Parts: sequence; C-alpha cells; structure tokens
Amino acid sequence: IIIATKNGKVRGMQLTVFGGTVTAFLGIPYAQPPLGRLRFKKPQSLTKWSDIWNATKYANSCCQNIDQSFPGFHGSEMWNPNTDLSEDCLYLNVWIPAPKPKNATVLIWIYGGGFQTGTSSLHVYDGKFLARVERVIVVSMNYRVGALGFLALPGNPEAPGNMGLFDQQLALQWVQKNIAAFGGNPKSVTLFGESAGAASVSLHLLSPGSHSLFTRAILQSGSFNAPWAVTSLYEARNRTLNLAKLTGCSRENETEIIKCLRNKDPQEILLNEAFVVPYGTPLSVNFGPTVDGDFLTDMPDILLELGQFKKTQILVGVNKDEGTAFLVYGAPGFSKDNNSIITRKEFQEGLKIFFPGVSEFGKESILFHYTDWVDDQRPENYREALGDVVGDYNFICPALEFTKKFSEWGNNAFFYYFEHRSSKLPWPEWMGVMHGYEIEFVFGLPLERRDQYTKAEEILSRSIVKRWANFAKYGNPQETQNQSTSWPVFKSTEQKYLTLNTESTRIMTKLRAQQCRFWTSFFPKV
Ligand SMILES: *[C@@H]1O[C@H](CO[C@@H]2O[C@@H](C)[C@@H](O)[C@@H](O)[C@@H]2O)[C@@H](O[C@@H]2O[C@H](CO)[C@@H](O)[C@H](O)[C@H]2NC(C)=O)[C@H](O)[C@H]1NC(C)=O
Ligand SMILES: *[C@@H]1O[C@H](CO[C@@H]2O[C@@H](C)[C@@H](O)[C@@H](O)[C@@H]2O)[C@@H](O)[C@H](O)[C@H]1NC(C)=O
Ligand SMILES: *[C@@H]1O[C@H](CO[C@@H]2O[C@@H](C)[C@@H](O)[C@@H](O)[C@@H]2O)[C@@H](O)[C@H](O)[C@H]1NC(C)=O
Ligand SMILES: *[C@@H]1O[C@H](CO[C@@H]2O[C@@H](C)[C@@H](O)[C@@H](O)[C@@H]2O)[C@@H](O)[C@H](O)[C@H]1NC(C)=O
Ligand SMILES: CN(CCC1CCCCCC1)Cc1c[nH]c2c(O)cccc12
Ligand SMILES: *[C@@H]1O[C@H](CO)[C@@H](O)[C@H](O)[C@H]1NC(C)=O
Ligand SMILES: *[C@@H]1O[C@H](CO)[C@@H](O)[C@H](O)[C@H]1NC(C)=O
Ligand SMILES: [Cl-]
Ligand SMILES: [Cl-]
Ligand SMILES: [Cl-]
Ligand SMILES: [Cl-]
Ligand SMILES: [Cl-]
Ligand SMILES: [Cl-]
Ligand SMILES: [Cl-]
Ligand code: NA
Repeated sequence: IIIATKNGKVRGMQLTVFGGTVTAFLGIPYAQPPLGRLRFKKPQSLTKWSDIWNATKYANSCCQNIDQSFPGFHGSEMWNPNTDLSEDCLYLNVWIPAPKPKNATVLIWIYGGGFQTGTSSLHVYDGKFLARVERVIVVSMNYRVGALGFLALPGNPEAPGNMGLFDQQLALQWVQKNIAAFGGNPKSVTLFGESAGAASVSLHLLSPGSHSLFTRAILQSGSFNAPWAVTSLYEARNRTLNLAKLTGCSRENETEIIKCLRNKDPQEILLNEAFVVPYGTPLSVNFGPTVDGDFLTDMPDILLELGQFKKTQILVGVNKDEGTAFLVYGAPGFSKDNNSIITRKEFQEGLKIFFPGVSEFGKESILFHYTDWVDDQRPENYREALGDVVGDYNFICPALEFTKKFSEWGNNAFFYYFEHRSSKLPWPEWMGVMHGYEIEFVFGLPLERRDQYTKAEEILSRSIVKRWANFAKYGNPQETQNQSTSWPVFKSTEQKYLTLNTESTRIMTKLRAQQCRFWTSFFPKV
C-alpha cells in the first residue's frame, strides 16, 4: 500500500477491476508548485517530505478556460476539467498491477487540449484498465497550459516559453528516478498522447534533454508539424505583448512586464488569453510550444527534415473524420442538432473561418481541389468537403508527413487509420468517427461490460489494447494469438497502414495521397 520514493513515502489505494486489483496512486507531486515568483518559470525540483503523502484522489487540474459552447451536453463537457483548477497542479498519477510487478513496461500518457486545456484526471484517461489487463504501469501528469504554461519572452528566463513541455519532462524524469520502486522498468517507457499530447510526444522525440527519458512513442491524432501545433517566435512575442496590453502590464523593461503579470490573479490572465490572437480559428492555439533555444534548439521542421531526433520505433495514426468536431465551433450552417447541410456559399464562408490569414487565391485553391465530385446533386457534398478539408490539413497530412520523414532515417514506424464510430457517441451521425473518440478504446473502457458498448466494441478495444501494449513492451504492435492481421511497417515507398474497425482490419496503401499532395506540396507555398 505504501511505496518509498526518493522524496518521501506515498500511500496508494486499492481498486477492484474486472475481478482483480489495481493499485492507484493519484496525485503524487513532482515539482514545486509554480506560484508567486515561480509563475511562468521552468518547474523547480521538489523538496523532500518526511510523512506519508496520501495519493488517494486526483489533484488540482491546471488553470484553464472551460468549453462553455454546449452547456449540459456530455459530448463537450466530458473534456472539461473534473477537479478544482489551481496553479498548484504539478502532480502525476500511477496505476500499477496487483500483485506488484517485477519489471513492468511503463506507459506515460500526455493529454491533449491544444496546449490551452486538458487534465490527466479525465475518465477517458483512467489507466486502471491497462494496468489490469496488460500488466503495464500507466503514468499520467498534469502540465501547465495556456499562457501559464507557454507564455514566451524567448531568451528571458522569467518567461522563456515551453514551461508546460518542461513540466512534462520533469515528470518523465520522476519516472526514471522512481518507477523501479513501483515495480516499473525505467528502461522500458513508452510515451503516448493525443492531439496536443501527441504533438508533445513528437517534440520529446526532438528534444535532446528528453532522449534518455523514454524508449518508444505513440502519436494519436497529432504531431508537431500540424499547422496548429507550434507558434513562431514572432507570434509568441506579439501574443505576450498583447496580453500585457490587455492586462495593463505594458512596460518597457520586458522583465518588469513579467513581474506585473505575476501579480495578476489567474482569472485575469485566463479571460484575456482568448483575444490575444487577431483572427483566431476553432483550432487556435493561443499560447503553445515555441523555439526557445532550450527544449527546442531550432525550428522543428528543420530538425525532422535533417534527421535530428531520437532513433526509435513510433506508432502513429488518425481517425476517419478528424475535422468534423471543429465545424460546429464557428462554421456557418453547422450545428450538432441538425444534419448541417451547407451551401457552396457557406462552404466558402467556412474556409474563411479556418484559414483566416490565407489569400483569396489560397482559399479558391482549397475549393478547387475539394469540390470536384461524383454526383453534384448530393446535398451533403459541401458539408463533407469542409470536414475533410479541416481533417486533412490539420491532422491526416501532417501525421503522414511526420511518419514518412521519421521512417526515412531507418526506424520502424506503424501507421493506423481508426474508422469505428463509438456506439455511445453523443454527437450527431454526420460527424462520423470524430477526433478524440479513439481514446476510450485505447484505454479499454469498452472492456467494462457494464458500459453499454457493443460486443464488437469490446473485441476491438481488446485488440487495440494488446497492440498498444505489445508496441510498448516489444516495439511491434501485433496481436499474435487470435490470428489478427499483421500490421506491416510503414515504409516511405509503399506507405502501408492498418485500418482499425469492428469488421476486419485491412492493410491499405497511401492514405489520402491526392489530398495530401495538395496540402504538403502546393499549399505551404501560398
Ligand atoms: C442547422 O442549425 C443551424 C444553427 O441554427 C441554430 O440551431 C438550430 C438547431 C435551431 O435551433 C436554430 O433556430 C438556431 O438558430 C442553422 O444555421 C442558421 O441558418 C440560418 C438560415 O440558413 C441563418 O440565418 C443563421 O445565421 C444560421 N445560424 C448559425 C449558422 O449559427 C442551419 O440553417 C441549420 N441547418 C439545417 C439543414 O437545418
Ligand atoms: C493520510 O492517510 C492516513 C490514512 O487514512 C486512511 O484513510 C481511510 C479512508 C482508510 O483508508 C484508512 O485506512 C485510513 O484511516 C490518515 O490517517 C492521515 O491523517 C492522512 N494524512 C493527511 C495529511 O491527510
Ligand atoms: C529490468 O529490465 C532491464 C532490461 O529492460 C529491457 O531492455 C531495454 C533496453 C528495453 O528494450 C526494455 O523494453 C526491456 O524490457 C534489465 O537490464 C534490468 O536489470 C531489469 N531489472 C530488474 C530489477 O528486473
Ligand atoms: C482472443 O480471443 C479470446 C476468446 O476467443 C476465443 O479464443 C481464441 C484463441 C480463438 O480460439 C477464438 O475463436 C475463441 O472464441 C478472448 O478472450 C481474448 O481476449 C482475445 N485476445 C485478444 C488479444 O484480443
Ligand atoms: C478546440 N475546441 C475543442 C472542442 C472539441 C470537443 C469534442 C471533440 C474532441 C475535442 C475537441 C474548443 C475551442 C477551444 N477554443 C476555441 C475557440 O477559440 C473558438 C472556438 C472553439 C474553441
Ligand atoms: C500584434 O499583431 C497585430 C496584427 O498586426 C497588431 O495590430 C498589434 O499591434 C500587435 N501587437 C503589438 C503589441 O504590437
Ligand atoms: C530590467 O530588469 C531588472 C529590473 O529589476 C534589471 O536587470 C534592469 O533594471 C532591467 N534590465 C534592462 C536590460 O533594462
Ligand atoms: Cl513577483
Ligand atoms: Cl468524470
Ligand atoms: Cl487474454
Ligand atoms: Cl475515407
Ligand atoms: Cl477486432
Ligand atoms: Cl499502392
Ligand atoms: Cl484515401
Ligand atoms: Na479514404
């Protein structure tokens, strides 16, 4: 029940899972609380304690603005924090199998939320099923988000940027120093995340200071090269200065600005965070990762292209309808409560919402490539095209480009295309296989037979859980016992990928080849 860590004893709690037991340690602190003069700084290491820390409930989530677009609707509120918001939020969770393992592989989850939101205590990130079913140890941490985690005066140590990434890193360090006392193997750690968590995982592959802190990596619906994932140093500075203007903290001495922002209440910072972008999008990342010369020594496109990353195996994938969720957060004619048949004019309006800084020719070129169809009279033509535009540009084509570039340096990569819509999905049918709704299958919630998932969904989750655990333990995401389809390595020539669904997994080639030729070759020129 009690485990001695290098900073003090911690007490866990026993959970009953599927007729067995998991030991959960919820809310272990891993840094000094970043309060007062510590706000906006890199996380500081933690002073030893003498008593028994009680890790028996999720800790505070980090300060963040909540989605209030659909009050009372589980489809959006299931992503909102479920613990008190607080700056005192640098805590992590550990699920270990019972009986205690001897040298268990470790899975470390990094949640998404656009680097502005998210928390490890969400129900769909409960690691007790993975620890129980596959006997891995599951670790998850809270890391600072928004301005509090990513405000950047690049080069200034009072606000250097990338603080939430350093929070994540300090938790990986905690696993290296402490997980053996929990029965874990520090030499067998796989990071996984979804995104912004996936984008975070891909940047740990790029950061030399994280290379010794993990073994393998899983990227669900995200990578750093996605257009929403990294802020240029230019916007980063202009966004810091805008927040100072909005808070009345405009000073000349850039350090006096940060001091002024340290005496503001978190709410004042949070409510001003929204309007710092001039023209935002539903996918806007207001304060995100930047090139800081510390965590990220150069522009990450350059690092990827020139092979400057940890050589290891990766598992990468995307969902069939990544873009649809975002259409009801601003695109005209769209609504979760009707079938969202939009016209050509509404589609053109929609592009202006998702490509605010792009020229007319750039938007016309998107329209040209996505509006040549079979039957012109199909009324959902424009509705589906906009979803595909948003999904291809923001998720599928960057993930494929990341995987191609990464595998070109000799490493084994595995790519999946998730295409099962959960039977319990509270969002409407036109949105299909949405962004975020593979997570519950990865974490094995449909293994709980009391949860109104179908039988085929329990099977699919069981297969996915085994593949993910085999990738983490062995670098190879196979399900070897129940004669599953073999998952081939993704090569830059053949570009084979595996489809995940309840009616036969299939090997396919060259996902969205024609669309991604537009987004990766043409569109960055505009
Ligand atoms: C789908 O609904 C949208 C959103 O309208 C709101 O939600 C509905 C469920 C209903 O309660 C409406 O009364 C609400 O206003 C509709 O979008 C509106 O469309 C009209 C006419 O096209 C336009 O004047 C409004 O500005 C739109 N409002 C928006 C975009 O917020 C849309 O027409 C509906 N689609 C279908 C096929 O019925
Ligand atoms: C830390 O926890 C100690 C143990 O309390 C336990 O809690 C209940 C729910 C049962 O599980 C039972 O085993 C114990 O009573 C406390 O005695 C101690 O006060 C706690 N310390 C702090 C600071 O909360
Ligand atoms: C625990 O296991 C260690 C070896 O781990 C294995 O090798 C590394 C390189 C990874 O590929 C990982 O996935 C493997 O599981 C041993 O060196 C170590 O001595 C073991 N310690 C104990 C206490 O059993
Ligand atoms: C594999 O399947 C188990 C039950 O299926 C039965 O056993 C397999 C070996 C086949 O013979 C099949 O025809 C049988 O119906 C599940 O209990 C188990 O969880 C499955 N494992 C995975 C990893 O999916
Ligand atoms: C980015 N959206 C995420 C919501 C969905 C929920 C279900 C699918 C899976 C998770 C993502 C919300 C949002 C944050 N900021 C916004 C902004 O500025 C304008 C408009 C919208 C937003
Ligand atoms: C940030 O950029 C916008 C857009 O050009 C500009 O209007 C604004 O002045 C900039 N912020 C500052 C503090 O200059
Ligand atoms: C601003 O920061 C501190 C003030 O406490 C000090 O280094 C100095 O007065 C200022 N530095 C510059 C470069 O203006
Ligand atoms: Cl201060
Ligand atoms: Cl909950
Ligand atoms: Cl089994
Ligand atoms: Cl498809
Ligand atoms: Cl299956
Ligand atoms: Cl082919
Ligand atoms: Cl395709
Ligand atoms: Na397709």
